[PDB]
Amino acid sequence: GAMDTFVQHIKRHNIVLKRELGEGAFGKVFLAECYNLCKILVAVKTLASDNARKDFHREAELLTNLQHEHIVKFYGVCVEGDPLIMVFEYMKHGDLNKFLRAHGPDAVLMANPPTELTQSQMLHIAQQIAAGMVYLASQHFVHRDLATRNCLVGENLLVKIGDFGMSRYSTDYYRVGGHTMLPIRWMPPESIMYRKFTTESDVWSLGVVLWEIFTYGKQPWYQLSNNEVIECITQGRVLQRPRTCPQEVYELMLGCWQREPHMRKNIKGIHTLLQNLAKASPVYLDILG
Ligand SMILES: NC(=O)/N=c1\s[nH]c(S[C@@H]2CCCCc3ccccc32)c1C(N)=O
Repeated sequence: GAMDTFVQHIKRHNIVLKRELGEGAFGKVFLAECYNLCKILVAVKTLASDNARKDFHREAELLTNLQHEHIVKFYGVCVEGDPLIMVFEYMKHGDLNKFLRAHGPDAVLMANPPTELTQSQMLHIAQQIAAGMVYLASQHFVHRDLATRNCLVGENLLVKIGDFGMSRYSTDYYRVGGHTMLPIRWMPPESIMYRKFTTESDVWSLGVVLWEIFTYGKQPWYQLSNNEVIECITQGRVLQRPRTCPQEVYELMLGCWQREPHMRKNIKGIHTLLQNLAKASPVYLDILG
């Protein structure tokens, strides 16, 4: 919408912080009640400097414009006091990495047990992330940090992409050149070596996300140290085919993992394939935690 261009400002008295949400990796995030927005449950992210407030509104102006069925909904801001507030939709089931691990074979055994994530459910998660990435490419927006830890799960296995690497570093990040914290395990050779981030580097990251989904949230290249990870990526080595991954899906991953960016599969093509596989293997089983 044209109207989304403009940042929605919310009154402080219409926000009631209820409890903490996440650990968290995104700083202090709260579960809150939001009145006269249409009351609803929301997620609140907090931020206290002339330049930092300038970047806050810049970030708010970017987030307001990115609106899609598979992008975490940005509701607006509250700049009435300290700290500054960012309001997002509440995603009941939290981060996708935690969700994948909670529905893994180990979680089923070491458990009222949870249900093991099925191949049909994996494909359903995959097509939704691919849909959100198709939208970002259409808006000429480069995420730069696509990973399951940056995706959120809602009701009816609804999955949405978020964060976009804005602000925020765990073991999933490496200090590239001793200067910038970057997610090396999810990055192609050109992003590690030259810090070139494009729609094509996001395609590589989507391939790694597909590997994360099919391995129940395992860390990519888990057997390796950070230096070994960079060596494998730059040399042209690939992640192994997951046990539960069909050959068709692994070949899609290989298409994302082409060494040169111009050789990688197009985002529209990746989404169309995942959409067709998910439609042919639909979700119908009960999902327990
Ligand atoms: N259940 C549960 O843990 N939900 C949580 S945890 N963190 C959040 S917002 C977080 C940071 C703000 C940008 C949006 C965003 C986008 C992707 C990942 C995290 C975040 C929620 C929520 N939106 O529901």
